[PDB]
Amino acid sequence: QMGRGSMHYKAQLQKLLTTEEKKILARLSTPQKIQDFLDTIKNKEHTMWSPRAVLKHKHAHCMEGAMLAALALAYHGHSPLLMDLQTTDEDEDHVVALFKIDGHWGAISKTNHPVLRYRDPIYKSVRELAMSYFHEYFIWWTKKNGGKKTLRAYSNPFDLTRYKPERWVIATGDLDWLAEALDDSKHFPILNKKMQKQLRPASRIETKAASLSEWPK
Amino acid sequence: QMGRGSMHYKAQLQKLLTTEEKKILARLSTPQKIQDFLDTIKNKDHTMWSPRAVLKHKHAHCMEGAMLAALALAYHGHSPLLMDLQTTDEDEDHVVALFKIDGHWGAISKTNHPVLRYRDPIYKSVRELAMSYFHEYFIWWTKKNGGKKTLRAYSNPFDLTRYKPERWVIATGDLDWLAEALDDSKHFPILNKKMQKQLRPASRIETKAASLSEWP
Repeated sequence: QMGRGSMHYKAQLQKLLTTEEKKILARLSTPQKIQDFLDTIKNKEHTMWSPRAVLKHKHAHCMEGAMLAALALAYHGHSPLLMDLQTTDEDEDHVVALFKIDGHWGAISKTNHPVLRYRDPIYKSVRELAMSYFHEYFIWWTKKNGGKKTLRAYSNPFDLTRYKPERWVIATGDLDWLAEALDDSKHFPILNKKMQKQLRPASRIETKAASLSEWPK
Repeated sequence: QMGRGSMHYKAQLQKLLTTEEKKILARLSTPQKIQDFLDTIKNKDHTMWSPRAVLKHKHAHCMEGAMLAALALAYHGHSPLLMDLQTTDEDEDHVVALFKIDGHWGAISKTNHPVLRYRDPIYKSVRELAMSYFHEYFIWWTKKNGGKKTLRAYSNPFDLTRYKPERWVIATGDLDWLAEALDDSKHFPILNKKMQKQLRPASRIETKAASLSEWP
C-alpha cells in the first residue's frame, strides 16, 4: 500500500488513538467516505477542537472539519494537508483538507452553505483548485457591499507532519497556535490591484442561494 | 487603440445595425456593462434568435445571450468569442462569451440559476476558467441521478469572425447551423474514465440552491 514515512506516521497515530477512534478512521478509506462522514457532523463562543474532541462531540467549524479529514487521510497513507483560503477583513478565511488521486488535487470541506464545498480529484494544480472557489466567495449576509468577492489568496499545502501528532490529534487545549501557523505559511495572491478594480459583485440570486443553511435540519 | 481587422469588422456591423441597436451597443463598452445589460433581459425556459431578435423581444437562453454579448464585445474591438460547456446526454450544454482584460480570461453568461454565472477577468487560461464551472454543473431538477456532475468538456474559443456577420447578427432564420458548428469545434475533455468513477454527487443543499430562479 503506502510508503515507509506514511506507515511510520500511521503507527505514531495508532499509539495515540483508542480502538473506537481507529475503527472509525479504518472505515473512512477514501476521500469521498471522509466527506460523507463530515456530512453527518453538525456544523458550528470560540473553539479549535482536536480530531478527538470532534469525534466525541460530533460538532465542527471548517478548520476542525479539515483537521479531522487530514487525520483520516493520513490513517490511509495520504499527507495530512490543509489549504487556507484567505479573504479581505470583510470576511472570514476558510480551511479545506487537500488530497490527490492519480496526480489530481481534490479537497474535503466542512461548510454549512452551498459554496466552498468538496472538490473532486480532477484539478491539475493547487492554483486551479483554489480558483474554482473564487467566484462563490462573497458577502451574502448584508446589503453593505452585497455580493463583493472577498477571496485574495490561497496557502501552499500545509503538511501537519512537521508537528508531533500528540500536539493536535488528541490535544485538550485550543490549537490557536496551529491556526496561526497556517495563516502565517506561504500564501499566493489571486489578484493584483488592477484586477481587484475589475471585480463585479455576485448577483442577488447568488447571495440568496449562498445564504441557505444545512444545519439545523 | 483598436486594430485594423477589428475596425473593419465593426464597419461591417454598423452597415447591418439600426441607429437604436448601435446606441445600445455603444453604451455596453465594458464586459461588466454587457453582463449588467443581460441581467435586464428575461431568461427563457426550441429557438435560436439573432442578437437583433434578442434586442427586439428582450428574451434569451444562454447561446442567444452569449451571441449578443460577443456582438457587443466586437462593437468595442474584442474578438466575438464563444465557449461551449459540453455535458453528458443527461444535461444541456451551456455557452458563454469569453473576453480578456490585461492577459486574463473572463466570461459573460446568461442563466436563470445561481450557477454557471459571470466570471471576472482573473483566470490565467481558458482551462482554468472552464474548471471554475465544473463543481456547480450538476442535475438539480430531478432525483434521477440527483446531484450527478455532468460537465465533460470545454471548447476552444469559437471566433464568430470566420462568418459573414449578416449570417448571425441580423438573421431571421434559426441559427441551428451556428449551434452545430460550435458543438462540432475542438473540445478538451476534463476527465478520463478513472476520474469519472471518482466523482461525488453534489449535496442536497447544493441542488436546492441551484433550483432558485431569477425569472419570473
